[PDB]
Amino acid sequence: KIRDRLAENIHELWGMNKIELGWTFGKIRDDNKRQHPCLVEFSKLPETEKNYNLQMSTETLKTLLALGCHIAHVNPAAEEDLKKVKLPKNYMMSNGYKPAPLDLSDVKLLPPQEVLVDKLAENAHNVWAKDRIKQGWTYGIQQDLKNKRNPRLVPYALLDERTKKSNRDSLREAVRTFVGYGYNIEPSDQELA
Repeated sequence: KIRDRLAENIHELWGMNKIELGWTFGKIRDDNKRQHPCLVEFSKLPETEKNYNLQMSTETLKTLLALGCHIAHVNPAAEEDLKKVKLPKNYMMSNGYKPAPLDLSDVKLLPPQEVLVDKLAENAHNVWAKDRIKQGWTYGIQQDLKNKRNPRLVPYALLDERTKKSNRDSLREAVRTFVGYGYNIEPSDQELA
């Protein structure tokens, strides 16, 4: 069920951000007027976008579970206290689609949960790097399409600040979304190998 929630919420994070970038809504995709046909509600989303969001949430949940974290819905009452951010009129599109992000400004994460966010960012970086290497990409300062050179193909301790920061903030928002629905994100107790 939370897999059916975060996949919506990330799409919500996909919505208003495209409003901040200046994209408009239209039936035909066009980058000149910045019209994207996927700026609709999750029920009206196509099967490809819905499956992509579900697979992203599934991979995030599997990455969290592979660390031994115990996910349980111990306190559902916080879901009763969970609300959504009421965006102003400039976030309204031509079809009336207003994205509804969760009100997670009062949701705080533990420093162990921040360590979990950092580990999730490291795992996402490793997955992306392995996918690029499997496509024939190598390390290179100058990026060109013919030679397949990627400057970000580096150990995570030496990456760019903003490149790590954006993914860290996205996964922190995902963990806040997980906490706000009443799911406990405590890790495994067995860590003394």
